Amino acid sequence: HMTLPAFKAYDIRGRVPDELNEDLARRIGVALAAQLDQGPVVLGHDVRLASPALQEALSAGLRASGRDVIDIGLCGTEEVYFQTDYLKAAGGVMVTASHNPMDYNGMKLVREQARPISSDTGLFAIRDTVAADTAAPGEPTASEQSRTDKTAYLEHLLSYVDRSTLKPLKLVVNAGNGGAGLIVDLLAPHLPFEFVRVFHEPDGNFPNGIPNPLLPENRDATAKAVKDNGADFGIAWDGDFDRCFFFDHTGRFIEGYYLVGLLAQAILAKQPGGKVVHDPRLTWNTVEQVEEAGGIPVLCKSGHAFIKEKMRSENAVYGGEMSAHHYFREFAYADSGMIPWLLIAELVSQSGRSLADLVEARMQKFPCSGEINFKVADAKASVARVMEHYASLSPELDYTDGISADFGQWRFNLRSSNTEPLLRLNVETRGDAALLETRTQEISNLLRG
Ligand SMILES: O=P(O)(O)C[C@H]1O[C@H](CO)[C@@H](O)[C@H](O)[C@@H]1F
Ligand SMILES: [Mg+2]
Repeated sequence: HMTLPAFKAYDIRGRVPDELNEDLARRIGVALAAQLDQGPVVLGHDVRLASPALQEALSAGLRASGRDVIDIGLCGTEEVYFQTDYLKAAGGVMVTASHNPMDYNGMKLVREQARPISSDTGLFAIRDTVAADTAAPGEPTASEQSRTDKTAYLEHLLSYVDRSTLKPLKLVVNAGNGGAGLIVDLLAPHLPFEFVRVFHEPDGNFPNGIPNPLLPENRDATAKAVKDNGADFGIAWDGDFDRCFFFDHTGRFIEGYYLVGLLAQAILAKQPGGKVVHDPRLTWNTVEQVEEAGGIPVLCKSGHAFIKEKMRSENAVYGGEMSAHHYFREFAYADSGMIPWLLIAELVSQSGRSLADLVEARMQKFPCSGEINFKVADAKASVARVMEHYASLSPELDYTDGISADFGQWRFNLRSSNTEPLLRLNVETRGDAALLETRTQEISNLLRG
């Protein structure tokens, strides 16, 4: 190691204790106080066993540096965003391991208005300060307040729907033993739905596996609950529930791409003429649904930091990525795993259409490969092999995010990830499932060549 490995492009992410530990966390608290504007700092943590001790150590460093700390307790990542913005805090840290293994933990850090702190926007500056900090730990000169009250947060979630138009839908909810079920249970007295709770209790030992609804084994536990109970649809979250995943009444998991266009229609029904931000991986369906609903689609590099700053600069009401991230202007421009399914339940209620029928024609019109990852020996040479092969067809190329190639009736995007050393492929066609398969396989053989 020449730099601390735990400092990634968007967050802190490491194995405990050799990459992340209480001493590093206290130092991160100290260094964070130097980076922020004036004001207190919001702290919350996910269900992982070692997360509270990491939070305390962060608090001690912050308070040794004269920063008041607001402990919002066990929460979702979105509650740190919301409370940071709502309480007008100088910043906030969520202690969350996402879905890294049991010996891993991490942190996501924000400044004022829950604006992200990323490698090029202060995270590496913090890393460097932490790397050179051999000062003795100081003693606390500021106080910690514990603010468990979620009333403003819950009231804010409910303001996105017209509760008198909601029908008593039967919804499977799968927290994966993460944190989402505690918010579900607080929302439920204000909602008419019948909840079928699966893997509902928070448990950092994760008896049913680490929360990841994308893994087919975890996917199926929600699907089975929906089919067996005749639920209208199902929702599963990751551990810190800033990501949500939808299953229609047939148990079929809905590919995240189609939720962007769906949520944009939902939002644009109340906010006419608004702008919608989306990523370049999959586009054609979103552009059409947004335009069809009176909205303005705004193409943006994928990544939550790019999406957010593009949303701010354009006053976009909603931003959506195909990878289960949905951002809402009214929500500090931050992502939420809760707003999306409230908006979907409202849409099903008002329209009388199943979730399946709301997306069926879209999925037939713009079939997509899903995101396919490639670990190759030479990413640059592999990309070149793909572009060389297709050059004679003269595709329209865009480099907003890696390479986007539009051939008319099909297109692809091919990116390197900013969180993993991989190539990520996405293909879509204009209503052609055969073309989608032959092109996807063609590109795959090229990448694996
Ligand atoms: O590995 P990628 O594709 O570089 C980054 C991933 O994590 C980011 C932040 O959470 C997301 O905004 C993004 O859409 C994706 F899922
Ligand atoms: Mg998450």
